[PDB]
Amino acid sequence: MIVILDNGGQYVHRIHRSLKYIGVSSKIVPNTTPLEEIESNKEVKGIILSGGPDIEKAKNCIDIALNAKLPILGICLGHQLIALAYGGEVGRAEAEEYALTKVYVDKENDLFKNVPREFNAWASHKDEVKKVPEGFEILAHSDICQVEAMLHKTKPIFGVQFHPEVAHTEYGNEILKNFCKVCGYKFE
Repeated sequence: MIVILDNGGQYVHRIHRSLKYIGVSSKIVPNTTPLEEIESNKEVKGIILSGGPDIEKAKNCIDIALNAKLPILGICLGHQLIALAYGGEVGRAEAEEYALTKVYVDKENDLFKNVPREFNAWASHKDEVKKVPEGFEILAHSDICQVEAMLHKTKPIFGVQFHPEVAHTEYGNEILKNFCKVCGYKFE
């Protein structure tokens, strides 16, 4: 099962529905749910930090990102919070607007397996990762965003700037399935 921290964004239920659609159970929990409380249930195979408006009211995500012994996928805000947690930088970039963005996949990684090196993702660029944390690498970029995706090189932690959980993201379910694979799910 995948635990979804609700950071307040409006696509949180889409994450549940997208996971379920590929046959993965998930549970939406307040973003103030302690790490120890999430990890107390061995059914929890991984954590998704959802999108949301305010990085200050998602502070608890920083502890989870740093100290969880489970795989983590941060989505938009979640991606930014992982960056902060590991000493990266984030800031305002473009202007708030959801647009189909052409995303280029820069290297072979588990997150983008069976995803074309070029695909259209549903994204806002209100904010972005400005400096990638020490020990992380860039997985993907667009013409307006240098860090559309990243991973921790030595921990199973992933960030995506865009929303794979909306139907408008090409291969968005494949990207969720790939995360679930790292969490020990198989899709044969």
